[PDB]
Amino acid sequence: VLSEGEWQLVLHVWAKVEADVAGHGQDILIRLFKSHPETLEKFDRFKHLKTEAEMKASEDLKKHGVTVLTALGAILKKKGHHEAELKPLAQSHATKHKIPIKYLEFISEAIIHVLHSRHPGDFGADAQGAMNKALELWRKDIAAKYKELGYQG
Ligand code: HEM
Repeated sequence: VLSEGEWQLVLHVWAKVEADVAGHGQDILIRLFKSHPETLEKFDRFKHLKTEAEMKASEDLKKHGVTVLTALGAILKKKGHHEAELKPLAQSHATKHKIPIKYLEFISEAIIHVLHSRHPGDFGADAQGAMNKALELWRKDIAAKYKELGYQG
């Protein structure tokens, strides 16, 4: 469980993310694909992008980044009371896209990296710890929902 103060640190940084959702999302997906190239293979619509510049120019990757961050943000804002937000995400990600939890770990590392890179002054050790705990809670709860659907990834 996170403390109220941990939630507040999470939400304080997230408000900085919301000043430029698209740009944060591009930076996070690009970092994910740079750091863990296997993850790009799950995206039929993006795996043809061969260079960082092509990835930045891609309207569809940028749109997808906003979709991703909007969903994550809606989950974080519920401060752990996220069943209704999380269920549909678990359904698609378990049964259609087939995203293992290790891949959710990789995108969590990309989120942390981008947030620190863009907001170091609002993303020191206590705020990083709080964000890591919020993302761990989300991954724990998504894994339980994966198993309820029969997916052991
Ligand atoms: C913070 C973590 C993530 C969030 C909040 C998230 C959110 C979303 C949302 C909202 C969609 C659109 C609706 C749906 O199909 O569920 C989506 C689609 C998708 N996600 Fe994720 N996602 C996350 C992580 C990942 C990761 C790590 C992968 C792959 C390594 C992945 C692969 C996909 C694929 C392949 C689609 C369909 C893309 C398309 O063709 O339109 N997701 N995701």
